[PDB]
Amino acid sequence: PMNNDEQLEFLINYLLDERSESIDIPKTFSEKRNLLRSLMNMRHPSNISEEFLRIQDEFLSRETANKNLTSVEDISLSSGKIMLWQGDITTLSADAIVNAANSKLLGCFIPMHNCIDNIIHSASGLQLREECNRMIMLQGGDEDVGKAKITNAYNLPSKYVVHTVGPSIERGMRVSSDDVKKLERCYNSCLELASEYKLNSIAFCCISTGVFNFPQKKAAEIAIRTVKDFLNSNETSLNHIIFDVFTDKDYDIYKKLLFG
Ligand SMILES: [Zn+2]
Repeated sequence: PMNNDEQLEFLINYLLDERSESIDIPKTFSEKRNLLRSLMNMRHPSNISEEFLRIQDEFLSRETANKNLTSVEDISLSSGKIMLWQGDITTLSADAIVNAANSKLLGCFIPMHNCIDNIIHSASGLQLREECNRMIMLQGGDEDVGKAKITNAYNLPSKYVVHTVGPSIERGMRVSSDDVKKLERCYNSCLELASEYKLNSIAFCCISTGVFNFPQKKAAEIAIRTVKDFLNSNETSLNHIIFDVFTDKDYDIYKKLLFG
């Protein structure tokens, strides 16, 4: 019964066999780990060995348990039902985390790319892309901006992942009212679906910032307002909405707006 390094070798070797190739297995653990992520990032969704899945799960679950995990009650920075936390969303045991997805909803196919979509899929497992693929098959095509779908979170410490597609801003364009309205719809759709599943806590990433080029201050102002308007006007199971920010800049913006 394999150790941690044998599990990692096994997973890498299986994915390389599937491609009919062979690179030289890197030296350092962290090199091989990055090879695994790349291989996972690129795998188009399809039937896969259950032996692989079992080993993937032991491997990724153990990785999850060796991170420093955060529970919702550990977050000290809060205003009523709203919380603000700077940290890695794959280490937060909210009922649901929000994935800022794209319209194909299969995650990120670019190896090592450090968008949240990539990071979430990398830590969750290949099953997340598969579950997403099925919801695409069933609806008969691509996901529109401003909606929300819920999946299992697999080897993350959260129970569910909620996938939403935000608007993108053309380079050098000002944000328009259409753009704002779409981003409000992302937040609301997430909040409504979480309410319908009776979740207690949900964590948002900064939807549409980064790759989709939405300006960070305006995005925050919209995220905060939409969440607040939703809480002020619905009876909801939700008691904790967490704004999970990764950058120092996002932290400073949300902090000033919520507490400053
Ligand atoms: Zn990406």
